[PDB]
Amino acid sequence: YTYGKPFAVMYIPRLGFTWNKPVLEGTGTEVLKKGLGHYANTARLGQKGNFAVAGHRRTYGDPFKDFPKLRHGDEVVLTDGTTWFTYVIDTGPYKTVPTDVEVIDPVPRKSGYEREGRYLTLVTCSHRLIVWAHLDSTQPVEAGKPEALR
Repeated sequence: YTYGKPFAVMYIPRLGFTWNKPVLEGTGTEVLKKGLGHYANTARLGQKGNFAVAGHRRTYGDPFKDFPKLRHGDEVVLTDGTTWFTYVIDTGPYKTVPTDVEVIDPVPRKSGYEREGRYLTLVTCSHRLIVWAHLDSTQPVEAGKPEALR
């Protein structure tokens, strides 16, 4: 993925039917003004590992303003232009310290996962809030939107 450029769009039905945010490569301060940022050392969308994404709560469009509303079972849906990826939240929102970098590792100790999978993590940018999800389904964009976004 090209640094600082959008590569996907995220949808989270819990945060509103019209909530829709670009996901850009990187988590530098300039990237996060434009949208959500993918931690560039973490897995690509859909891949084994942990696809981790940061976003602001109170500045720059406030994409994660209502993060505390997220629940177990809520869907996080992304498109890369070819495939729709539906992730389902298993754990969180969890409050933690900014020093806790472990939360974006491939199998995070605090996620509850005890094995390799295809995970996603959302992070808010002086505590952080975290949710962890796993990949539930995929379908082609050529076939239409997934259930969750109708």
